[PDB]
Amino acid sequence: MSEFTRFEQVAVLGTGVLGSQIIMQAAYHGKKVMAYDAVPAALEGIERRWAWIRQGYEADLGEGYDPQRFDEAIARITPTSDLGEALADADIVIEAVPENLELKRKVWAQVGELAPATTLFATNTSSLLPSDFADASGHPERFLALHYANRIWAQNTAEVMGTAATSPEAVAGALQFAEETGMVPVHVRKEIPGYFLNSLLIPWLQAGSKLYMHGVGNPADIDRTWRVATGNERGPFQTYDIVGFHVAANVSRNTGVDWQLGFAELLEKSIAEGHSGVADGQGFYRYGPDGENLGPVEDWNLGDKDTPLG
Amino acid sequence: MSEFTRFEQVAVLGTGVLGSQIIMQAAYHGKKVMAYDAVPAALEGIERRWAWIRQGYEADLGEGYDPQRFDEAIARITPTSDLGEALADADIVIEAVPENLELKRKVWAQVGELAPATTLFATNTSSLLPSDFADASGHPERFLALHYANRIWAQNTAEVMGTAATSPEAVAGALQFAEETGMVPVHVRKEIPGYFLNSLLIPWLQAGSKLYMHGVGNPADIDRTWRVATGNERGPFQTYDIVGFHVAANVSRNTGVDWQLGFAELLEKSIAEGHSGVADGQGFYRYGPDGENLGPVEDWNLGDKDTPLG
Repeated sequence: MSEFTRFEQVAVLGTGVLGSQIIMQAAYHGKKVMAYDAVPAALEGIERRWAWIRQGYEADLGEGYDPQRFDEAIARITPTSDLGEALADADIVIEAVPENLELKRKVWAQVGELAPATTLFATNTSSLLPSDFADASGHPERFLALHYANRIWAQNTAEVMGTAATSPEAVAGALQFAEETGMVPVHVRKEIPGYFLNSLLIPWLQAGSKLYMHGVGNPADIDRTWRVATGNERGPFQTYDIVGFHVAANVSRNTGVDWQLGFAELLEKSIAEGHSGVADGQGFYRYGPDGENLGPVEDWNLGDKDTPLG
Repeated sequence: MSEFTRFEQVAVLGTGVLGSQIIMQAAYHGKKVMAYDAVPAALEGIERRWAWIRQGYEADLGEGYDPQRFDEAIARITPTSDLGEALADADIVIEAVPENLELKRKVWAQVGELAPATTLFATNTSSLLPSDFADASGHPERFLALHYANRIWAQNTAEVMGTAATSPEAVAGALQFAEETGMVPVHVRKEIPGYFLNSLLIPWLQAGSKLYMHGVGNPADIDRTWRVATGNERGPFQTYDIVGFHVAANVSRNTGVDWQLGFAELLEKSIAEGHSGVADGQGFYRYGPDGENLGPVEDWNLGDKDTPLG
């Protein structure tokens, strides 16, 4: 029989903010990586992203971060705009291209035609159902979702979710890959939109931002209540800061709900001021170079206004 | 003018699970407490609650637990079945009686007639809107809600939520009272059913148990994913263990949703075996005498079954 147990060569499709984190995560664990992107400009300035991840790593991993390891990881990364080359020796493909269905189908048709028959196919999608484009690959039995969070070095969940077609060997292989790349692997046993992480996070974040937008409390009040009453360390607005404002704005905008559109507008105004989250050192909270919380940003607070808008 | 700035005498209405916890919170912080109950058995067996509260204090407060202080706190509590005696010198009344609207209104009518004109009125309701029975006290301007969590010595949040009639001075007094009884006080600036805590908790726990009941993952997988990805220490099922299966099964039955009924029926089976959560040392997880988590309990795990019922 056939069973994906060897993961020495990795192909990652797309070199964006998540793509590059995924690439570095595999490279930093001693795996050769073809960093594929169709846009040459993105390839050319990829050193920018190794430096940013590098500063993320050091500030969060403490002693798990070895600058010699990071350089060897960089040296194991081969950027390329040739799909055939990216796939030629690939044991696993991790597609992380934009969340547009027609773009997924087109890239996956090419991957199924170019990649070896023994290659595990994985998508990182957060906004589409994997079974909605698994057929475009030509091999849905080897096709699953492998889902990450943000700043994956620190928040190293890997959620493996097959479709109805995905073989158990494929599920096991993807969970093995996650284990070999420093991740905490979990098996999402049915195909659902939000996996585990986003199924919990979306209702929680929504409720948090609803209380703020309706003038019921300040971000720090909501987070503190959550921390103290549940014994947790990070509440909704500390979590927004880690998710980052760009992704949070889009989600909030895609709801269609007025009050969530207001929330998105406030996040975008703060993106404009250079304050999009922990990656800028400021969002709802102020952060140092360590990533430590230096306290809440008071300009969010309601004061005596009814709501953040009025 | 009027401003509730002295809290020496406390009346707590109801000596149940939460009521007794509120009674001990105040007395442990140097306040005389009249512990009122119309049920003679609750009063005669009230030392049971002190001993159950004592164990929790010790297991969670660590160095903040002083057995001599606990004794002086017990000696400051006066169990009584005379409402008039309970209220006679009361600076604040905290009503902790069952969540029945008619019973609320009747109790608060008696309180409004018997209490001093300077007494602050607070309810701890979790399932009713305070303005639905505020008028029954006759004095809605000094009537607000003061909302606790479970095991309040460790989960020491206090949410102060006025109605539209609540005066600011009453809000300030409720917040000062919480400050003087060892809580983290927050102001819920608009009357809403879920305060901060329950507003965030209910959709979170709902999504948690919905994943498990539909066979998408095991309790430990869902909690682990939440912990690692969000940087937190307690997932939804660690939280169910703390909230306790009795409350959890009730809120699940209250929705009327079939799968939540099934979840409640599983919680109730586990109650029958002596595993209702942390108070028993076991629920979704096993615990020690100190409250340490010793691992998930395997019986909830899906194994090869499609859902926890099949």
